[PDB]
Amino acid sequence: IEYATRHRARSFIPPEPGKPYFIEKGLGDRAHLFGDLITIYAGGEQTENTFNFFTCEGPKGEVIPAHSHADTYEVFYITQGAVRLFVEDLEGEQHEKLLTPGDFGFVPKNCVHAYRMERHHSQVVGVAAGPGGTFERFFESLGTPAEELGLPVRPFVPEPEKFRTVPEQYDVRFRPDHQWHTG
Amino acid sequence: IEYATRHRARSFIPPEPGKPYFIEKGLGDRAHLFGDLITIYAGGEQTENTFNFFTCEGPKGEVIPAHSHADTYEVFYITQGAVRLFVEDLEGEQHEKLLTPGDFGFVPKNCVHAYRMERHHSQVVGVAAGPGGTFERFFESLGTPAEELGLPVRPFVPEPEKFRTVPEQYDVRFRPDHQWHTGSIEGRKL
Ligand code: NI
Ligand code: NI
Repeated sequence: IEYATRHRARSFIPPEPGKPYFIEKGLGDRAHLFGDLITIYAGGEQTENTFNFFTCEGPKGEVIPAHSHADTYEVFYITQGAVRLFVEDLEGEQHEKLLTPGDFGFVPKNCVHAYRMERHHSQVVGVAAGPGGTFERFFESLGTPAEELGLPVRPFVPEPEKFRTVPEQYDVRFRPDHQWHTG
Repeated sequence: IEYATRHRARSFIPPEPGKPYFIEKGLGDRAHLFGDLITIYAGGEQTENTFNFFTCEGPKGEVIPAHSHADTYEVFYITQGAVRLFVEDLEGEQHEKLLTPGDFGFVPKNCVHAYRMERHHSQVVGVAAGPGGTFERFFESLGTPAEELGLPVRPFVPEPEKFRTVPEQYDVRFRPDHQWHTGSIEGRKL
């Protein structure tokens, strides 16, 4: 039922590829990054580095700021609350949409994107992968792994040195000068 | 807003790779296979044939019979109702689990699997992919694409012809003569 893996002393994901498994609600590998809880149910180890499966949940007003991925495609499927997704296409045209549970957003590689959770404890199902493989361990590497359940009581704010080195390692480029005009 | 694609007259999936998009609840490309409605939000064309994203929903008691995928890994993430997932590992050990919303099941390649919807209008989020590519257009191939919304009124029955033509073009081998020994399903128990 419980396993030890390269990522956690205690996990419900098995260390060996090829093994079927089940995980109850909430019990994937957990990470905190600012106010968000990220929960990983499958990683690249489970899929020969083809895809992953994770949830992100957070408090009202939590922002994932503008960033892009050079070799990763990313799915946003809302399961709780309401999440406003901002996207810029390759040509520079911007759009925003308030996604409610069961709605879907797709962000192709090199498209700048950001989102804001607009309800308390909103939750997004994410899959993010591409030719480059998968990068779900980005969140615990920039932020921190967590054993506790539920939202971080205090936001985990990464040290500037982490921002300097970690994001490029996981195909994340933040775009701090980006401006949204989607109104 | 809408688009004409390789798969549908009217789709909310852009035909051109590299384009961001949004789709509201229910309005992905739809397919019927027996009693179930499959709704595709992203396919291989969107991800350089890396992964896909779809939902499967259906009536109480609906069963997807035993099958396996030789190169495809499959995710079950329950969003509505309750779904019992049966899996046989590579050793032959079988397990079953009732998955409720928020719960997760994973089926590695070459593992025989089946599931049963145990509430009306249960719903699964699925990803089905692997080193060989992505699996999603299987449902409308064995079954039929659909324009209406909601569960099929009557089960769409594939012609038996399709059941050993269509399977191979996709990565699915049916196991009609598979026996479950886990209980909670017909079969001889442990
Ligand atoms: Ni992103
Ligand atoms: Ni399957």
